[PDB]
Amino acid sequence: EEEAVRLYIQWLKQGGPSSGRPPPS
Repeated sequence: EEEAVRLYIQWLKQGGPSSGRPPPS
């Protein structure tokens, strides 16, 4: 369900969008 996105929520939590960082690297 949340998988394949859950990893990427970690990206959201690390300030991805805000910094311009690539999704789960």
